[PDB]
Amino acid sequence: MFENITAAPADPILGLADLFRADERPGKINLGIGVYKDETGKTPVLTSVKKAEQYLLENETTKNYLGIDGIPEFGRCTQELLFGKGSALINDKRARTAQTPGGTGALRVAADFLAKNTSVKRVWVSNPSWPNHKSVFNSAGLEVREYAYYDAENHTLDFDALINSLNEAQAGDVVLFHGCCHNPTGIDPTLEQWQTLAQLSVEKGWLPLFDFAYQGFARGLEEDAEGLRAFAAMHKELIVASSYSKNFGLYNERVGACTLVAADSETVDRAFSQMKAAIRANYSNPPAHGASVVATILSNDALRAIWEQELTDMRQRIQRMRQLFVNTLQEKGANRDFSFIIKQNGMFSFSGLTKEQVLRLREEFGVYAVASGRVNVAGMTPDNMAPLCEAIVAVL
Amino acid sequence: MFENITAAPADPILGLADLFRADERPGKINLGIGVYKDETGKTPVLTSVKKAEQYLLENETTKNYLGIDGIPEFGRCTQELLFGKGSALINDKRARTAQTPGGTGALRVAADFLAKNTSVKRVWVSNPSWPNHKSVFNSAGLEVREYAYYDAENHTLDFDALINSLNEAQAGDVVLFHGCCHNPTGIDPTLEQWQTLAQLSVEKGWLPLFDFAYQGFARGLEEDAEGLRAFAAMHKELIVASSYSKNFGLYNERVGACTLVAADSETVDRAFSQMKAAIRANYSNPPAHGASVVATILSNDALRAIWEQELTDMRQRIQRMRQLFVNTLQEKGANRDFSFIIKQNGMFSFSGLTKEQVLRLREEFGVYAVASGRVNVAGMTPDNMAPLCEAIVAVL
Ligand SMILES: Cc1ncc(COP(=O)(O)O)c(CNc2csc(C(=O)O)c2)c1O
Ligand SMILES: Cc1ncc(COP(=O)(O)O)c(CNc2csc(C(=O)O)c2)c1O
Repeated sequence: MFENITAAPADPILGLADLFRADERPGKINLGIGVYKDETGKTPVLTSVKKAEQYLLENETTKNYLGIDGIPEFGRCTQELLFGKGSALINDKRARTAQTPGGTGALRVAADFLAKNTSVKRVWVSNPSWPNHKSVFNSAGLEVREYAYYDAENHTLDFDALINSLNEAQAGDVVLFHGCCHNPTGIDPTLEQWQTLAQLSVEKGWLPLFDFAYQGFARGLEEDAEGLRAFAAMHKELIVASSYSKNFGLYNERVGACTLVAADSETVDRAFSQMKAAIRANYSNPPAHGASVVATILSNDALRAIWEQELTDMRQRIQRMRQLFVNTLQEKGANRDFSFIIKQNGMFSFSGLTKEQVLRLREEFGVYAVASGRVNVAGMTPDNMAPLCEAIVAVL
Repeated sequence: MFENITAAPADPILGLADLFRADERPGKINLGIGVYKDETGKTPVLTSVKKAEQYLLENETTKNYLGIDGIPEFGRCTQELLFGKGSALINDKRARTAQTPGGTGALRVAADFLAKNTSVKRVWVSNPSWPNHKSVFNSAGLEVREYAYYDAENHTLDFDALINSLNEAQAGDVVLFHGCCHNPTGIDPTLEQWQTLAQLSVEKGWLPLFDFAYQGFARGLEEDAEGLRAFAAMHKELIVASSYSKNFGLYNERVGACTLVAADSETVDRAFSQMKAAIRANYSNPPAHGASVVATILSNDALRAIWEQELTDMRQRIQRMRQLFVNTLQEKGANRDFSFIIKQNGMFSFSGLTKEQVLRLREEFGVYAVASGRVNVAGMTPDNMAPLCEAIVAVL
């Protein structure tokens, strides 16, 4: 049965990772990492999370299965984060949330739900996007089409090209939007651009699918949800796949949410019954530990305040690195405009380097980024900035 | 998009659960539960698990993502449990294990892997089985066909009927076997019957899929793997979906494994690359907490000994309840042979009651089982046995 199976395309993440590992050189630098790192180059467990985990160890009396949609408090806190306390969406009971194994799990549950229960055949994704989007939707039998996004000349959102591309989208197609901190570009629509897109989506009959993996990493929790909320104000229906992997530092505990919104409570409950069926046939019910940590923190004033500050600290360190990168490149004699880096949001940006410059950086200088030239600004520290920038200047 | 969606068939588990909840009566009894309960009617966190969780709280320094296939130690310990220390399968590097979100996750990963990478179109499942098997395989686009299993007259394995049914299975079909503690019947093949099935499967070209959710609950860890090991001795290829939900009491942490076996290391590695692709497009990588608890326990002599005894205690309490049930039914004047209950393995048995007797038990006596008459023997206690049995006698 297995003798003729073709190997999966080689894992570029493992990577990357393996080549970085094997590199004998000082002072090698990894900007290809997917996770947040602090100023010491570590990805520690958040203090709020450790406190929550201690509480759970002390207080949990069973590991009995959660419901298919997971911890109710988790769902409520999630909806509040997404839509705002006192949202009409929430008051009108138009939203249902399933706790899922990560944002990826939320995307797959959405995909399976759509493939099995609706006429959706096609999902529109930005060019570029997170490479796993295509894999996830294709796995559910959905076609993926790309829309223009990145102005490679100006390092900005090519809004005209985006709108032009999306004209080929038919009524009943899904359009995927990154809520904030677009991956890989860090380029997000302005609020006005979100409002234009929201209006257009209603007119064209698109089903919006928001992917929210970085809430809090651009400007702040509420500010980062403005785009979603602009859509939510205009649409009867949408889906949000969110993740707590980066903003709680809970990567390996697999904590995310799939939130379904419909015109009213009867309709969302009916649709959600099929989303739960989709979950039941996949992993049955979701993993408690990470989601319980999130619910414990979000629902406690003390823990929530500690967590919010920890998230603020991450957001701010990333901003400081964006600034330090631009200043240091100028001071190492780059003699080119990198100001776009200051304006971009979240851990990721395109450096504007070509695939060959990126390969050169890896081979000659032991500086590691992904082929598109995307770099994780959180892999940067005050200590590694000067060598990093000297290497980049050298390949310009 | 959502206005015309048909509701999923009503959840019979929630159930059941809700009706039991709402019942005003003493002394209501729930034999429809899916989990183990102790003599006090609780499903506590195992002491070995609490000790492991304390260790992890103390020692974990990151929540950085696991690899797609999860914790390496977990995979190694899993393979040892399944195949035995010093298994040729292990020595020859013929097996690869992905840590998954529960046994259900392992079954879905197997299903997706098979649907996408092989000519498999059909999975053979016992009549009866766990109702979610059909849902999981159908979700991946695989047809499910049933084979005869339960001799409703004799409360035994209808081996002749089983073999006859499975003659309709074509070469290249998957045949699902419950490793031990068949759900719902508690009726398992004898070792000789397993050996006959292993020979037949080779001859007919079936791909065996073992579902192992109850290792340790029949006779013991090694004894319960005899069937699997008989197949493993005969086959180049097989898949095992295992779960640690019941034997570690880790239900809600979603801890299982999908183990792929092929003729040699080159072939299994190549095939496993596509199993990892299947995982990546589903939930990306698996939840650490539960699997880390399992790996911590299994790989430490002290914790493993505590856990093994806890599992033994569960196994033995279930056996004592099977015995007490049969004795108490006789002493309440049932006047019918229930000896089959003593011989059956694990938490579940068919009582031999009809769907209407089961409904009567619920409505008139507040005793709750599933419609097929399956009962969870672990819902039985010395304290509730007499009323339970008086109710059953009353509906005979
Ligand atoms: C756009 C987008 N969508 C979904 C996800 C899924 O988050 P989790 O599955 O980790 O919760 C993520 C985060 N997962 C991720 C891990 S490394 C990475 C990267 O681009 O380097 C991304 C994301 O960036
Ligand atoms: C035959 C079989 N296959 C797979 C599973 C999956 O185990 P987890 O997904 O819970 O790890 C299980 C256990 N899941 C389960 C929860 S309640 C239940 C029942 O029949 O009542 C079964 C099983 O009995």
